[PDB]
Amino acid sequence: QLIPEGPAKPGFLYTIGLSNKGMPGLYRLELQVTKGSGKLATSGLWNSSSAKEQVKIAFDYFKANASRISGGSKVMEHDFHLHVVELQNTGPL
Amino acid sequence: QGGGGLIPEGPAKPGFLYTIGLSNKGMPGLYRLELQVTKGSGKLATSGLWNSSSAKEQVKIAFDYFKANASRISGGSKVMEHDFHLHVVELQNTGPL
Repeated sequence: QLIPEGPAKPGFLYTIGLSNKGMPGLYRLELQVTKGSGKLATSGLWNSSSAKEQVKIAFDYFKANASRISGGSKVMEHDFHLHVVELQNTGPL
Repeated sequence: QGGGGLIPEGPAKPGFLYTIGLSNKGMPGLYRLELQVTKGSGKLATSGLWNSSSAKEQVKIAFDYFKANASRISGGSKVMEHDFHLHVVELQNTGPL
């Protein structure tokens, strides 16, 4: 057992960014959503505090601006687990 | 009909609201905005504006913002498939808003 055709499972995306070494790298982010209390779980972040805090600010904005995007879905009623998988062994994002 | 009873107690029907504005004479006045929504092509129709050109420009600006921000508000309702008519009712007779 990089990006297959067709829509992947929802919550799964690919982002690109310069690594700690400045080289571009492609990472795939996977989100699992269950019924919960708005908890945020993180994994695969290369234990990097910067990415952890970036995701924290993002989820803060998501809670603050949920009604504009979701059209009524409550973020606080679901728990989210987000994981990072590097596709090109370039380095941490 | 009524007369006085400016804002009745209880829930109004959807599309009807009340605002307060500075008319052409500068004295604050109450107005009622009534929106009639039917199946259509997103066309906007106006009535009760005292033929004020600035008021019609305001209506056009508001409907343009509604079209640009339909997704951020309705979350799936299509404005392009429904026509709206806005009627302005002046309940204190201060002047056009």
